[PDB]
Amino acid sequence: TSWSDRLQNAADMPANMDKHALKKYRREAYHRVFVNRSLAMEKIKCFGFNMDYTLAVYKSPEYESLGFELTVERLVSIGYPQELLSFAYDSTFPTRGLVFDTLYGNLLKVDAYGNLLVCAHGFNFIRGPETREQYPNKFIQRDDTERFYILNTLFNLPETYLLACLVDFFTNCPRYTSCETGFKDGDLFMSYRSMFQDVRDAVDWVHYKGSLKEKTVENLEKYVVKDGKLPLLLSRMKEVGKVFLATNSDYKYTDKIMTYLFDFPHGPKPGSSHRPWQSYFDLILVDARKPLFFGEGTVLRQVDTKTGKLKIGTYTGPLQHGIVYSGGSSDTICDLLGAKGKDILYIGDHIFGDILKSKKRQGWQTFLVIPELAQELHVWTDKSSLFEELQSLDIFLAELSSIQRRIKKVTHDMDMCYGMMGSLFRSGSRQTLFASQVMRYADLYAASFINLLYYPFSYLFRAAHVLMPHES
Amino acid sequence: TSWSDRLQNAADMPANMDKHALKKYRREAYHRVFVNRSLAMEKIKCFGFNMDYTLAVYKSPEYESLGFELTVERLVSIGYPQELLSFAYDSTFPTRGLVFDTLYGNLLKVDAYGNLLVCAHGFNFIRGPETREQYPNKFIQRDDTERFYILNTLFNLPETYLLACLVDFFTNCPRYTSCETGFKDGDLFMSYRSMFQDVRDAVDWVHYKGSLKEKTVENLEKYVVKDGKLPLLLSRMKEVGKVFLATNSDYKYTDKIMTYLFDFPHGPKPGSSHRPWQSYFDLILVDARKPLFFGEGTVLRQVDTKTGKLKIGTYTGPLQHGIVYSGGSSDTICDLLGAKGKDILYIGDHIFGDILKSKKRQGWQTFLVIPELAQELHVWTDKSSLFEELQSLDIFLAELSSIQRRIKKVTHDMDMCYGMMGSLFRSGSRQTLFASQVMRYADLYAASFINLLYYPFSYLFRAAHVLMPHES
Amino acid sequence: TSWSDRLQNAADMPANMDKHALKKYRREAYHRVFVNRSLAMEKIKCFGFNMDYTLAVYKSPEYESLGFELTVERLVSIGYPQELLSFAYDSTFPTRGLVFDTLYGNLLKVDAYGNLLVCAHGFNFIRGPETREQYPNKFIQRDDTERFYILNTLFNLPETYLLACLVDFFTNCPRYTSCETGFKDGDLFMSYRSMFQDVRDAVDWVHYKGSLKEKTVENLEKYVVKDGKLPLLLSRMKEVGKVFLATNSDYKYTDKIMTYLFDFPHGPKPGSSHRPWQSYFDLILVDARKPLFFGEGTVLRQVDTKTGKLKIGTYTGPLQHGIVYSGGSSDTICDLLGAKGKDILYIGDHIFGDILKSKKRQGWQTFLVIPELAQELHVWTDKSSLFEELQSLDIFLAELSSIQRRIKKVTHDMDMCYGMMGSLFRSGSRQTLFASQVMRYADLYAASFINLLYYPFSYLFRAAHVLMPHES
Amino acid sequence: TSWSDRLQNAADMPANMDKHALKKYRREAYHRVFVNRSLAMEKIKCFGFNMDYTLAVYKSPEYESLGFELTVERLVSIGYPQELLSFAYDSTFPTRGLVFDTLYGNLLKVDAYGNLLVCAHGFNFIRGPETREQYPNKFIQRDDTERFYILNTLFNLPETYLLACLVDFFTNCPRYTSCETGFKDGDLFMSYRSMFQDVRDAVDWVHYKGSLKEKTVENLEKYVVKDGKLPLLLSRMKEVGKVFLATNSDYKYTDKIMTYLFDFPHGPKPGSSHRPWQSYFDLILVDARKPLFFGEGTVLRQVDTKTGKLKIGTYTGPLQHGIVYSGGSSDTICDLLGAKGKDILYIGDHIFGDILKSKKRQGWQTFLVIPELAQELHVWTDKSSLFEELQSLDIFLAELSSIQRRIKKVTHDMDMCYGMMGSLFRSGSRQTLFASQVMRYADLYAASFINLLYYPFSYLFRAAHVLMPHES
Ligand SMILES: Nc1ncnc2c1ncn2[C@H]1C[C@H](O)[C@@H](COP(=O)(O)OP(=O)(O)OP(=O)(O)O)O1
Ligand SMILES: Nc1ncnc2c1ncn2[C@H]1C[C@H](O)[C@@H](COP(=O)(O)OP(=O)(O)OP(=O)(O)O)O1
Ligand SMILES: Nc1ncnc2c1ncn2[C@H]1C[C@H](O)[C@@H](COP(=O)(O)OP(=O)(O)OP(=O)(O)O)O1
Ligand SMILES: Nc1ncnc2c1ncn2[C@H]1C[C@H](O)[C@@H](COP(=O)(O)OP(=O)(O)OP(=O)(O)O)O1
Ligand SMILES: [Mg+2]
Ligand SMILES: [Mg+2]
Ligand SMILES: [Mg+2]
Ligand SMILES: [Mg+2]
Repeated sequence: TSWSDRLQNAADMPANMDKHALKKYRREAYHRVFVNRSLAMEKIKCFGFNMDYTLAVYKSPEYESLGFELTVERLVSIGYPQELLSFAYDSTFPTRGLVFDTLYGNLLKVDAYGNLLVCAHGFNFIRGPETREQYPNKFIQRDDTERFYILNTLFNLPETYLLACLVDFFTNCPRYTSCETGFKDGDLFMSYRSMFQDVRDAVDWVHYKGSLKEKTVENLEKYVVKDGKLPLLLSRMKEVGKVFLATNSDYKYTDKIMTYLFDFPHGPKPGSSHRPWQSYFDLILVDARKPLFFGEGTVLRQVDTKTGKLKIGTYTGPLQHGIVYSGGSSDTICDLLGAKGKDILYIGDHIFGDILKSKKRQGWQTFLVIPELAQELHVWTDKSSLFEELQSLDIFLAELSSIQRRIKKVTHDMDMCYGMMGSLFRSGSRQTLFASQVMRYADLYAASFINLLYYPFSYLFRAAHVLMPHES
Repeated sequence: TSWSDRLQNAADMPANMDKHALKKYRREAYHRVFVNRSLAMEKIKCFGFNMDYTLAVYKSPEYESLGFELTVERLVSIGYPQELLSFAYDSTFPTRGLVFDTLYGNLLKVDAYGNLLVCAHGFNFIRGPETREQYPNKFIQRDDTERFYILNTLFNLPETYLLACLVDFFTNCPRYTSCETGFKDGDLFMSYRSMFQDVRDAVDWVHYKGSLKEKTVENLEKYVVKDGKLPLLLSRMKEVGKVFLATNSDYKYTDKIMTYLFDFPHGPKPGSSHRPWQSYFDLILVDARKPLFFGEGTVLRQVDTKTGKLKIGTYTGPLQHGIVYSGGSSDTICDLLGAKGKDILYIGDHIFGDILKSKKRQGWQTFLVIPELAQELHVWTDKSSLFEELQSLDIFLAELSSIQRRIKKVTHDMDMCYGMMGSLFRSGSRQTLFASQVMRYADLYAASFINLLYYPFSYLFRAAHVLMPHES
Repeated sequence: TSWSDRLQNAADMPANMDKHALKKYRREAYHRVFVNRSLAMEKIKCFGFNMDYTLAVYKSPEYESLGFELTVERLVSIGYPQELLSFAYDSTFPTRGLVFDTLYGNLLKVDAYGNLLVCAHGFNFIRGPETREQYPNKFIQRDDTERFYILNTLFNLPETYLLACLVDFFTNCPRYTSCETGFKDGDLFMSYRSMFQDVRDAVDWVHYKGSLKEKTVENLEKYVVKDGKLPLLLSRMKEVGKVFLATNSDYKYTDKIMTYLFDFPHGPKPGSSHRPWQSYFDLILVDARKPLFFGEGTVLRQVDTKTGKLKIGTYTGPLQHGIVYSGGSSDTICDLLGAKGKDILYIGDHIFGDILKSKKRQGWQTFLVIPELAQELHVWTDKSSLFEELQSLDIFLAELSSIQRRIKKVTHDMDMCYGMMGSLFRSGSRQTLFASQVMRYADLYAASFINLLYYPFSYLFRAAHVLMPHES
Repeated sequence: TSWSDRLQNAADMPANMDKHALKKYRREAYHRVFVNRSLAMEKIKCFGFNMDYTLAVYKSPEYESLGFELTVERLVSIGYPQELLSFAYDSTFPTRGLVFDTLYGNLLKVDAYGNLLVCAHGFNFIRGPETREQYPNKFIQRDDTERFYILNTLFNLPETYLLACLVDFFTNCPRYTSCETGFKDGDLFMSYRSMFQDVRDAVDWVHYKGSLKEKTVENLEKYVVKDGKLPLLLSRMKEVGKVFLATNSDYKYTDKIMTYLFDFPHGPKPGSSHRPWQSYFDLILVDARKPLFFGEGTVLRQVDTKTGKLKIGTYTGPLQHGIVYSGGSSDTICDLLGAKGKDILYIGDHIFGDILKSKKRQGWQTFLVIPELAQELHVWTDKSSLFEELQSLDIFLAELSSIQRRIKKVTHDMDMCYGMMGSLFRSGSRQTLFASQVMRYADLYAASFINLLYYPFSYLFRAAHVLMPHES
């Protein structure tokens, strides 16, 4: 059972909009919206979306596996060894939000301070004492962006696994000699940095020049979660405010995917006339180039929706019915919709490019979709005895080293329930960078934005006020 | 009763080192060390200090008043109007950590997200509706460092007040015409940005070229808190680890101030031989240039301690007894003391330059001194009925607008107990940027670092583990 | 008769290597090497080449016309209007080295100081008085690289003409309104800057992603000058020094073009065995990325010459027989050939990327190929009575305004003999930027590098010493 | 006889303004204006000046010696060794325009291409073969501004000599060990780069914080050339155009120096009323900050001429009688005087900051003052047999190595007639960087701007037109 199996199972159920049923449903963690800061929904005047991994949630592990295969094939076609063709995607290895250290070729799971929680070199998980040669303070400067790359999105899952596959391969293939910063093959030296760059380039290439989009659109039922409740929720949002789309994808791809998401023999409700996906938006903007979108952005262009090409010139006109925009900036949305930032709830899956940036640069209110939560919540509840034991052990230890061996063991067994790289949100009792960023920048979060359907228009989402230690 | 009166009253008391007395003393909030993240003191191998406003806590409001007067005098001497000489420092106006908006000439108190909590134009406190012309989303991009200046340190208190004095003066003096971004005096236009720069330049000048240091050292009892417990605590630290000083000040000034701080007719304890201040440090580093110190730093130099001048050349030698360093980097400390970052507890008063930077760049453990806490804690406890009422009102309102007028009123009355700009840490129920940064980057904090004297060597400082909303 | 007709006519003649015949031949300006600074050929130890427009001189106007057509087709395919398909390349319009002003949409011919010599808006040549609204000092800041683009190479001839075609089109098409900085088409505004960028992007696209290379290689006799004397001269160079190729082109294309250039039923001389083109080089380097090549360059890679793909990794080995390099830096050449800069004669056609940069950054000796000289020399000699009249008029005027109308007229008639944009090297008595840069950075220059064949190994190229006015 | 002795001897002579006398006088090279590009004086509408070393020509070697002494004293006061006090300025060592190589501690005299003409390490002049270890291609990348510093102005003569003194001292003092990039003194390493920076800082300090200005103004007759013909020429300029001053110096110093320059018991002519120096200018601008002045510049300020302080605010008014400006940009001059660049003749002594920048950035016409020419012209004429022999030897050698030993010897004997670093303009037959820059950027040049007095208002300065080798 993947997290997308969980999402599609809930997608298959029609909405029971009876008030009491809705209240009952949203008690379950799976259908809940979680609250980091209080938010009065009555004050939201605009609902903003992105498409990829928010409206269009790609099925797992099929879509990751497709991306992986195509990226591998691209590396082989540019000269990587034939053995890469024996690799096969393994969904049990990667967790999202890991950091690739391009100097030493390690995948690192870190906390908000850059402290090391896990370190894997290829598939070798390096124990604490042995990480000290390379990380003498068990720490990285995680904003040293020339050295460290943060794998934030679900699109980064294939490369997360591939990086580990490649380090493992070169390490164990006697044609190469392993060095601290890369591999020697006679008079050729491949640094981990250059290897990483090749992987990144190949992933970009697969998406923008290769066959990934074409292979996705030829089998949308295999690759994309589909939910009759989507048009219902968007139609309801439009009854109380404005609705917009700001996507990094292009118009041709957006139109294919969105047409699929709205392809039912009805509109918002069974029995209602089907309506084109575009009719659900007051403003549609493609090629957004987030995160630059939230600063200077790019020139505002108009899409010719017949051809899918941009009209020539910068668009200087007003918001009009049927127009589709390309590029621009977050100021375009505000200006054209007559909104200030706090009037907007932006619904994103990219912790950096959607959530952190809209919050910090523009003061937008935020909703983070975290698809893996659909399955992490099941693990959390099913294995809760392990976390609770860990908690008791931490308490007992603090109440002034056999206990320390036990803490490592329980931490490991708990973490393995999630995958080889553990929970998205923690390793044992230590929170991840990703968890910290979710708490700090996402006002609301959930396994799916669909969970807003279970709360009324006027709902006041509440979080407890925070007190400093000296105020308690 | 200023916060420095509180600190000096506690300074005047000799240490009662009986175990039970120490435990009893540190129960009181005034003598407590507060904990944001757990910290095992047994693991600290080095104790690091800065001097200004940490070891040498300048008395208030005398020292602020001196800085203010000298800065005013410098502005007049470069051509500002004679009316400035009628200004007098008012300690009830400024709170630390405000942001000066150089575009519109406002002092702003903001939360961690850049939301406006207070906005004052000169001495006019601008109500919420009226801030909307200049701040349509009641928000600033607080990292837009070309526009906004964050007044982080106690050295910034005089300029905080002076900026407000100047805006008030020019606004109400009929020689000038008030414009959105500055003042017109015939064919001269003074922007708030250029005014701010003149103030900043004059404060720097007073410190580095003018008479502030000379006037301070000629009356140290008036200007600097002095505590017989200082040598005691430093001597105890040196029994269990290494002790270092990294100060932005120069050696001549450092030697004058430190000699004063250690000028008692005894050493660590009454009855013990007096020892020179330098004997309390394994490493002494001046001209540190924090925050650059925590990145590339500057060339390591050696001070000639006879002359107070730098020896010519970069110092390439080892740590030796009696040597004093100048410049260098945080790596100098680690290398020469044989320490890794987590072995170090750095004791600072500069939330940005000492605490945030050492934590984020180097993974040092941190202790933030907050001198104002010595008096804010008294207000917090004495006026607790007001905060508690505010809390109940927030609860009652949330449990689904006469109440909203009451929330504004109680928020205002509470805030005024601290000063015209409120508590360092909050406005009503909203936490400040400074509070957020204290919680995020300072592992420990207190009104004085002296409060470490009341905890044993082995102490385990404990903070509760943090859970995400979906983990609760 | 195009300049390439002249070059191919001389190419068709076999070499008569008799000493007296060679001396006689090199007296004619067409077969001469011209000298800006003295150069002792005996001191040259390495001869360096580029390929495009040096070894491989594309035929004119056929190749320009092909580039033009394909660029037009690309613009139409991305949404430019269908009328562009009626454009046809006109070799009589563009001269090389013009500056496009992206603010006002003008092609400018300037001197070394940025003084305006010609200004054309579309096909409207703007008289002096009328240029003053846009250029009040008849001057541009020609290093303001964000505004001005210098069209240095023969590859830039199609876009030179196309830019003028586009400004003319939009100006005269009543669908658009002409503004100072671009064109309005309803709610779309196309700046001259964005138009320019589209043209530049389309030219790049045609070369790197489109069909230009494929169409060139399918008819090499139509598109590329071929000369049996090439292998002869390169073989002679190799008898007295080392020979290298540093080309911005890729290996696959290089191999196709070079194989064509050496495809004769003989090697260096008639009667000799044919040898592969690679055998004529001690070092072959592709993907050079000049001008970056002459600074930091890029990582040194090795080409797999079977596949045409790069081997994975940086190449750390020595110079070996049969190896082909990719990327690297000018230091690669020096290190691997055991050369210092003054030992190298680099033979280039790019005044900036080959000549100025190798001279200024590395102190290489330089030879500039200027293919248009093959026809400009004919005009210069045939119309010499016009220049001589201009000279006499300048003299007579200086010897203290009917004469000034005559100077404009004669200047215009002279310039028109070269084309609508005049000589590469001057407008009337004023030298162009290009001329100045040739004199300043090219030690030697000629219509073809083949002209070195007519000078012996030991030749001392001589230029007169320069004296300052006060030294004369 | 120094160059300033020559200038003051000519200064002492009253002007004979008879037409025939003026024509006769300007035939002599000493009183001539030299012409790099033709310039019609009738077209000049504004005459612009700088003060230091143009209007105010400091006497030599007295002023250099003063600067040297004060700089030495400053270095000793910050910790340099006492032996520096034994140094004494030697005017026979430095020539202007040398390059200090901060890596290897050499003074270099280079041509326009960065080729080495002379290399001195301290006072050791390094022969050609021995320069090859450090400069393998006898070349530097002279725009590598982090490594190389170009000593352009007469203010740089003291530091030119001091740098050589210091390298010599440390090299020969057995307390220090000489290394490739600096000197070791036990555990202190002084790089040539840090030494250079100390010298540069000390020269700045002497000028802006120390006693140089005060010592100059207390003995102006010792330190500043004074000429009754100055007011005459400026008065004549004002009869036919506008006159402005743009100086990097401050108003207080400018007023002292200018008052001295105009302190005669007459105005322009004997018998005429004395007039204040300010009356000779339509526009007076101080604190110009050239070269930044010719780009963005700084905020335009107004000087209070009573106090010498800046009025507070940016000056937004028109040009008015008696106003004095500070900061601004070259656009300030043009706007306020109603001039375009080619209407302006700017008279400067700084080849980079006055001449190159005004020409290249703004298209101003230029006049370079070169005070040393007043004595170099005497050497040039007196030792002309040596240059002529060198010329004949170059000719004879070229007409196909005993001759090469003779060329080195004659080159050396010629160069020594100018000083140990040779002529400003050449070493033997090779022109210097400075010479090249004079020819390229200075339209006119002379030993003094006073030489304009000897040419009528309408004069047409003529230079021969330049032809390319293929045009001859
Ligand atoms: N999730 C992320 N992915 C990629 N880059 C990130 C991410 N979070 C932060 N950064 C980058 C942007 C900045 O260059 C740098 C500063 O990060 P840091 O200050 O440590 O984190 P933060 O949570 O305070 O966010 P911010 O970066 O916006 O300040 O790190
Ligand atoms: N207290 C402060 N004083 C001055 N500048 C600050 C302060 N805090 C942050 N900055 C600056 C440094 C960066 O340019 C920018 C980024 O800040 P921001 O990311 O919002 O805060 P933060 O608490 O995440 O710290 P950081 O700046 O280190 O990421 O703001
Ligand atoms: N032919 C050219 N093509 C493109 N850019 C040029 C060319 N010549 C010079 N530049 C650019 C590089 C620099 O940014 C800037 C400085 O030019 P400038 O100093 O005026 O010319 P130059 O002949 O002295 O060469 P250089 O640029 O190398 O100094 O202009
Ligand atoms: N006389 C000088 N003094 C200081 N810097 C100089 C001087 N001449 C040139 N430069 C600097 C400015 C640029 O960074 C760099 C480029 O110089 P270069 O192109 O070789 O000389 P140039 O005579 O063509 O002038 P420019 O620098 O303006 O292009 O060198
Ligand atoms: Mg997305
Ligand atoms: Mg401090
Ligand atoms: Mg080429
Ligand atoms: Mg000057």
